[PDB]
Amino acid sequence: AAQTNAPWGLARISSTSPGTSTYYYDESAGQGSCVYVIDTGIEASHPEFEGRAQMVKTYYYSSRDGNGHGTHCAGTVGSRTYGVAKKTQLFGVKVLDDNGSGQYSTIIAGMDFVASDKNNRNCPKGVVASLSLGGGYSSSVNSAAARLQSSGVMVAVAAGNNNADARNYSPASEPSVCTVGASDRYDRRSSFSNYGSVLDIFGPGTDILSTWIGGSTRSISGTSMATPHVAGLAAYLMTLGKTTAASACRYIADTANKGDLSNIPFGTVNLLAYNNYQA
Repeated sequence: AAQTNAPWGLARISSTSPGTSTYYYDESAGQGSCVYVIDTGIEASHPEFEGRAQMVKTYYYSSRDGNGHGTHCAGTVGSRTYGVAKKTQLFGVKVLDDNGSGQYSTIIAGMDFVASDKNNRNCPKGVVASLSLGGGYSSSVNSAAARLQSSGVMVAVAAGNNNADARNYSPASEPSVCTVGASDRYDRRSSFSNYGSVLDIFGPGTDILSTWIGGSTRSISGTSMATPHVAGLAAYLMTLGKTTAASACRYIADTANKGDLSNIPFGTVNLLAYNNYQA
């Protein structure tokens, strides 16, 4: 399948070169997979989600996304126009308040929630979790992410936006999950992207158009935007049967575009997520 005039990041993940604008992908499109977006919520009523999104858990007075961040990330995973995996099922877990903030204890509870809640959902092709959040190093936060991964969920986490080594941030620094840095449309490391040996992969993160609250759209930047590209890619590849939740991060690294990014610090992987789709 071909989506013309796609957001640059979608085009990038199906291309061996920057500078194109059509997204190519197998029409299975992540059908039969599920992606949890652990964030500020999801505006599931947005036309872009087509009834495939739903809130399953909140730790606050509403499950509604009063911020936009979670809706934007969910859109990059799986919206019809802005999403990588256009037929996946999206499940929202609201661990962040409408200012985008959340306590680590709540975030940990949300991760353990997903590890159990997947047993209440129909995801025959597999389960992914997208975590566009983080703070300073916490062994307890890292352990929660490790448990979620161990339970059979492909965990993708943002590297962080400090232009610093991600070893000092959580859950970015957990070795067993997939830690995602950000790139721009010219294949440069995004100016704010964290780096370091703990990164597994880069995805598009600068000037990413996606869904927003109020049935709208906007373009914003962050490792929060790169992470759902990778989460959606994992769901798409799992639906194709090419990989599993336990092996998807390694598979994405195996099949990535290699050596094409600029300003990658010595010792950080130079790997850009790529779907390897041959139309």
